[PDB]
Amino acid sequence: KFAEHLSAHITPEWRKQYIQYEAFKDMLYSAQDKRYFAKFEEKFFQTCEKELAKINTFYSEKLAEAQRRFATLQNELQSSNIKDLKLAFSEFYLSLILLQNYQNLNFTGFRKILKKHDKILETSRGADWRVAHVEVAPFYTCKKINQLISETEAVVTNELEDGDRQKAMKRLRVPAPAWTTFRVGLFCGIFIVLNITLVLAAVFIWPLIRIYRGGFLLIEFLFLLGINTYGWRQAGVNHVLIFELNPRSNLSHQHLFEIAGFLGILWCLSLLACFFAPISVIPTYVYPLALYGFMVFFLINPTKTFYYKSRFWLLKLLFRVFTAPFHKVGFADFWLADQLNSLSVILMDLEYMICFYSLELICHKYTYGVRAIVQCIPAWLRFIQCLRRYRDTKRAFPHLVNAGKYSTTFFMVTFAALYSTHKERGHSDTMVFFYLWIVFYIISSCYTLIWDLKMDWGLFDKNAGENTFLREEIVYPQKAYYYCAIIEDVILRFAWTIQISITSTTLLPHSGDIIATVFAPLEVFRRFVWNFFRLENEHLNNCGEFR
Amino acid sequence: KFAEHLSAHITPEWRKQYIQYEAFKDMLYSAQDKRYFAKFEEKFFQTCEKELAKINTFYSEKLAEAQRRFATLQNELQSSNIKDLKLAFSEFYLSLILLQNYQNLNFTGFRKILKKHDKILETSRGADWRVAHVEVAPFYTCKKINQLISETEAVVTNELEDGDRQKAMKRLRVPAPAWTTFRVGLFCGIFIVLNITLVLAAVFIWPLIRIYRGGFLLIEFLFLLGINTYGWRQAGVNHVLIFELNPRSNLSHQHLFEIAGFLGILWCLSLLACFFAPISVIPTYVYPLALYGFMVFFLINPTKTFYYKSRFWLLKLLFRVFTAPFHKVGFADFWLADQLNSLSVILMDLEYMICFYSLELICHKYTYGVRAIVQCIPAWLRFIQCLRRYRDTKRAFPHLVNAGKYSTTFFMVTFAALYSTHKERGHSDTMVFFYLWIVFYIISSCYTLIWDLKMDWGLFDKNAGENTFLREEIVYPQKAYYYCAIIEDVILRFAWTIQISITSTTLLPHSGDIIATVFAPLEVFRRFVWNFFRLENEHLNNCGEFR
Ligand SMILES: O=P(O)(O)O[C@H]1[C@@H](OP(=O)(O)O)[C@H](OP(=O)(O)OP(=O)(O)O)[C@@H](OP(=O)(O)O)[C@H](OP(=O)(O)OP(=O)(O)O)[C@@H]1OP(=O)(O)O
Ligand SMILES: O=P(O)(O)O[C@H]1[C@@H](OP(=O)(O)O)[C@H](OP(=O)(O)OP(=O)(O)O)[C@@H](OP(=O)(O)O)[C@H](OP(=O)(O)OP(=O)(O)O)[C@@H]1OP(=O)(O)O
Ligand SMILES: O=P(O)(O)O[C@H]1[C@@H](OP(=O)(O)O)[C@H](OP(=O)(O)OP(=O)(O)O)[C@@H](OP(=O)(O)O)[C@H](OP(=O)(O)OP(=O)(O)O)[C@@H]1OP(=O)(O)O
Ligand SMILES: O=P(O)(O)O[C@H]1[C@@H](OP(=O)(O)O)[C@H](OP(=O)(O)OP(=O)(O)O)[C@@H](OP(=O)(O)O)[C@H](OP(=O)(O)OP(=O)(O)O)[C@@H]1OP(=O)(O)O
Repeated sequence: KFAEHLSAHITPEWRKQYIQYEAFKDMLYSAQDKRYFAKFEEKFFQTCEKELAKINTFYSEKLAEAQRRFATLQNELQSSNIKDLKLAFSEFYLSLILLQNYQNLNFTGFRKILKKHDKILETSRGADWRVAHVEVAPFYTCKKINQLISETEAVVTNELEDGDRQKAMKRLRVPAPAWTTFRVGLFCGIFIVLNITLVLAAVFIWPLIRIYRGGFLLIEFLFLLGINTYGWRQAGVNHVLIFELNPRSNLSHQHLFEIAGFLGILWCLSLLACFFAPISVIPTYVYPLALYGFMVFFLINPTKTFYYKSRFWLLKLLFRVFTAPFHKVGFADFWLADQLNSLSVILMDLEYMICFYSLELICHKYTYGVRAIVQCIPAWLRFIQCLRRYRDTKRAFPHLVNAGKYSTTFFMVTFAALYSTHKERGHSDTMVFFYLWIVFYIISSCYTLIWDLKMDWGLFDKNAGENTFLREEIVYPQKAYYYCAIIEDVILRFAWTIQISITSTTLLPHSGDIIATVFAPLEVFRRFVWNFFRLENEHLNNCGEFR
Repeated sequence: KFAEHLSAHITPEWRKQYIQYEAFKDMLYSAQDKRYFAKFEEKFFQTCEKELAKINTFYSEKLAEAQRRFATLQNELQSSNIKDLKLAFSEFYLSLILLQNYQNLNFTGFRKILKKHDKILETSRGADWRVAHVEVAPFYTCKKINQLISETEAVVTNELEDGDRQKAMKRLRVPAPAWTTFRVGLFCGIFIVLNITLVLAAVFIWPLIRIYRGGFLLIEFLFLLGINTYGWRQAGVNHVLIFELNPRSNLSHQHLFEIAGFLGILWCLSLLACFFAPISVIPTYVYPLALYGFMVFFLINPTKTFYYKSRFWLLKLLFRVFTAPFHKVGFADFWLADQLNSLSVILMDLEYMICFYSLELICHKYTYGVRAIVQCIPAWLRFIQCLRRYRDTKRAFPHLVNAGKYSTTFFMVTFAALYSTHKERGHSDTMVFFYLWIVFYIISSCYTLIWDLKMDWGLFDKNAGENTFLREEIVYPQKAYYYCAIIEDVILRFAWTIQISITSTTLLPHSGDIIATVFAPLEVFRRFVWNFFRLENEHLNNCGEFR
C-alpha cells in the first residue's frame, strides 16, 4: 500500500525521477513466477544502481538550483514591492520543502522495495546492497537542504519579520473562541434589558424617530447578517470564496453578533439618555451626535484594534462602491452596492439629520430635491456598476437588463416627487403625473420582483422536476423555506417601492413616517432573506459570473 | 518495539499464557550468533507448537468460563439490586473485552515473531508454518467471543436499557459547551444592567435589607464558588476526587457561574419590583415570598431538569449534613457543614423572615433566644460532626481539638447574649459578663485563626525552606497569594466573630445592621478564600484524612 501513497504524494512535476516502485514490484512478481535467481538479481540490482544514479544526479541538479536561487534571493533582499519579495521567499521555501519531501520519499521507497526483494527472494544480500550503496551516497547522506531551510527561516525572521520567529513560521509552510461567545451573550443580555427599559420608558418626537431609525436599521442589518453568515457556513455555501475573504481568518457569525450587540448597546444607551435626561449640563441633542460620532469613529479607527482587518476591508469596499464606475466590479462590490438599495433609509436619515442639525435646531419635505437625490444614490451606484460590467464583459443581456431594472427607481422617484409638487400647488397635470407614477410603480415593482425570483434567486427554473417551481440543486434543508421566501418577496417588494415613493412625496405626513418606520425594518428583513438565496445561486449556478 | 507494547498491554492476571515474545527474540538472537540452522529450526518450531497448544487450551478454558458466566447472568436477570446486576453485567463485558484483547495480542505477536524468524533465518517456511498451524487453529479461527459480546449488548439493551442501544454502549467499555458560555454571558449581562438599575433606583427599609441579605449572600457565595471551581481545576487540584463526584460528568465553573447568574437575575427582579412597585393588586411583601419560593422550588424541583443530578446530589448532601451525628463524615459533609459557618447570616435571615411575616407584618431582638440558637446551628453541626469522627477513628488530637474550636462559638454567643440581656436590664454582674465575653471572644478568634493557618491551610509548616512561612509544595502560581491570604484571614477572622457577637446582642441597633450587612458579604469572601488553601492542603498533604 506504499504504491498508492507514492502515486498520491509524488510531485506532479518530477514524476519521472521518483523510483519506479510499481515497476520494481512488477519485476519482482514476474521473477518469482540457481541461474534464474542469480541472473534476475544481477539485472535487478543493475536497475537499482542506475535508478540510484538518476536520483543522485537530479538531487544534485536541484540542490545547485536552489543554491543559486537562495543566492539571488539574498542579493535582492540586500538591495533594500517588499511583500512581493516576501511572497517570493515563501515560494522558495515551499520549493525547498517539496524537494526535501522528494528526498524522504525516495529514501523510504528504496528501503521498502529492497525489503520486499529481501523477503520475496529469501536472500539477505539485499539489505547489504542497501546499506552499501544507499545511505553512503549523496541524496540521502547530504543535508544541505536542512541548512538551506535553516538559513531561510533565519533570514526571513531577521530581515522581513525583524525577529518574530513564530510569525515567520506562520508565513512559511502554513497548513469562535470561548471569550467571543461569552461576549456575544454579554452584549445580547445588556441589549435585552436596555430594550425592556426603553419600552417601559416610552410607555411611562418625529425629529427623534428619524435620527434613531438610522441606528436601528444598521443594527438590525448587522444582526441579520450574522444570521446570514451562520446559515451560509452551515449549509456549506462557501461565502469565503465568493467574497474573496482570507480563508484562514474571516469573521464567523458570532463576531457579527458581537459587533451588532455592541452597536445596539450604544444605541439603547443614547436613546435612554434622550428619555431619562441625565446630567443637564449637556442638552438632549448631543446624544445623537455622540452616538453617531462613536459609530463612525469605531469604523474609521486608525489604530489596529477592534476588528482592524475587518473594518479596513469594509472601508476599502465602501470606497470602491461609492466611486463606482472606476473600479472593476468584484462580487463584494456588487453585494454591498446592492444592499444600500435596502438601507436607503439610513442615507435618508443621515441627510435629514444633517439638515435638521443645521437648519431646524423644512427638512423632511423635499429640501429643494436634495431628499429625492439621496434616495436614488444607492440605485445610481448599481446602475453605473452594471454599466461598467457591460463595458467590460460586453455581454449585453444580463448587464443591460440589470441597469434597466435600476433605472425604474429613478423614474418612480422622479414621478412621485413631480406629482406631489404638482398636486400641492394644484396644477392641472397632476392627474397625468399620478398616472405616470402608477405606471412606473407597477413597472419597477414587477421588474424587480421578476428579476429577484428568476435571475437573483435562480428559482422558477425549468429543470425543476421534483422541486416544483424551484431549481434542481437546493441547499437549504426544508423546501418550505423557498416557498415562504417566494411569497415574502412578492409581498415585500411592493412594500419597498411604495415606501420609497411615499418618502419622496410630502403628501401623506403622519402615515408618511409611520410607514417609512414600519416598512423600513421590514425591507432590511427582505434583504436579509434575499441574501440567502442569492448567495446560494452564486455558489451553485454562478449566476453573477464574478469567478 | 512490539516487546514494549506487549509488556505494557499484557493482562496482569494472565501474564504467563501470552507468548514469550522476548524469550523467542532471545532464542533467535542466540541462534544467529546446515545442521546448526536445521536443528535450531526444529527445536524452535517445537517451542512455537507447544506455545500454540498452551494458548489454545487457555482460550478454550476461559471461553467455557465466559459461557457459563453468561448463562448464570441470563438466569439471574430472568429471575426479575437491579443496578447491582447492571454492574455485574458491565464487569462481565469488561472481562470479555479483556479476553478478546488477549486473543488479538497473541495473534499479532505470533505473526510478528514468525516474521522476525523469516527475515532473520532467510527461510520462507516460517510463514508457511504460520498459515498452516495458526489461522487454521482455534483461539484465532474461533469467533465465539464476537457473538457473546453481541448477545450481551443485545440483552443489556433490551432488558436493562429496554431498547436504548447508545446508552448501553455508554454503560459498557466506556473510556463547557458553547451554549453554556453564551448563557453565562447572557445572565451576567442581564445581572449587570439590573444592578445598575437597582443602584439608580435606590438613589432616586431595614425589614427589607434583612430579607434580601439572604439572597445576596447566597448568590455571592455561588459566584465565588464558581471562581473556586475554576481556580482548582486550573491548578490541577483534583477536587473531583476529593468531593467524590462522578469524574465523567461534573459541574465546571461555567455551570456555577450560570446558576449564580440566574439566581441573581431573580434577586434583582424581585428587588426592583419592591422599588418600582408594579401592578398594585399584589402588595410589596409578595416579592420576597415569590423570590424565595422560586429559589426553593428550583432546588427541590422533582422533574429531572435544570441540573437534576447536581441539585439532588446537593439535597442528599444537605440531608446528611443537618442530621449530623448519624451519617459517616465524608468530605463533602465536612466541607458543606463548614460553609454554613459563614452563611450563618442566611439562616439568621430566614429565621427573621419567618418571624417578621408571622408577627410583625420584636423580631430582630432575641426572640426569647430563638435568634441566638439559629446562630449556633452551623457550629453545632460541625461540633457534632467532629465528635462522630472522633467516635469512629478514635483519634483524639485532631477531632477533639476541632470540636473544642467550635465550642467557642457556643460560649461566645451565649456570653454576648447574657451580657446584653443583663446590661439592658441594668443588673450588677453586667461588667462580669462583659469580661467573660471579651475573654471568650479573644479565645474563639485566636483559636479559629490559628487552626485555619496551621491545620486547615497547612501553612506555617516547618519544612518551609525557601517558601518562607508556608509549606514546601505550593500549587498556586504566585507566592504573594499566600501572604495576602494570611493577612486577610488574620483580619477577617476577628470581623466574623465580632459580627456574630453583635448580631446576638441588641445593644447596638443601627451599627448592628450596617455591621451585619457590611461584614456578612466579607465573611463569605473569607470563606471563598479559605476554600482555595483548604482544598490545596487536602490535595497535597491530606490533612483531613477522608481518603
Ligand atoms: O503484505 P505485503 O507484503 O504485500 O505488503 C508489505 C507488508 O508486508 P507483510 O506481508 O504485511 O509483512 C509490510 O512490509 P514489512 O513487514 O516489511 O513492513 P515495513 O514496510 O518494514 O514497515 C508493509 O507494511 P508496513 O509495516 O509498512 O505498514 C507494506 O508496506 P506499505 O504498503 O507501505 O504498508 P501500508 O501502507 O499498507 O501500511 C509492504 O508493502 P505493500 O505490498 O505495498 O503493502
Ligand atoms: O504590510 P502591511 O502592513 O501593508 O499589510 C498587512 C500586513 O502587515 P505586516 O506585514 O504585519 O507589516 C499583515 O498585517 P498583520 O501582521 O497585522 O496581519 P496578520 O496578523 O499577519 O494576519 C497582514 O498579514 P496577513 O493578513 O497576510 O497574515 C497583511 O495581509 P495581506 O497580505 O493583505 O493578506 P492576504 O492578501 O495574504 O490575504 C496586510 O496586508 P499586506 O500589505 O498585503 O501584507
Ligand atoms: O528492525 P527490527 O527487526 O528491530 O524491528 C522489526 C522491524 O524490522 P525492519 O524495520 O523491517 O528492519 C519491522 O518489521 P516488519 O516491518 O516486518 O513488521 P510488520 O509485520 O510490518 O509490522 C517492524 O515494524 P512495523 O512494520 O511493525 O512498523 C517492527 O515491529 P515493532 O517495532 O515491534 O512495532 P512498533 O513497536 O513499531 O509498533 C519489528 O520489531 P522490533 O524488533 O520489536 O522493532
Ligand atoms: O436508576 P436510578 O433512577 O435509581 O438512578 C440513576 C440512574 O437512573 P436510570 O438507570 O437511568 O434509570 C441513572 O440516571 P440517568 O440515566 O438519568 O443518568 P445518566 O444520564 O446515565 O448519567 C444514573 O446514571 P449514571 O449517572 O450512573 O450515568 C445513575 O447514576 P449513579 O449510578 O448513581 O452514578 P455513579 O454511582 O455511577 O456515579 C442514577 O443513580 P443509580 O440509581 O445509582 O443508577
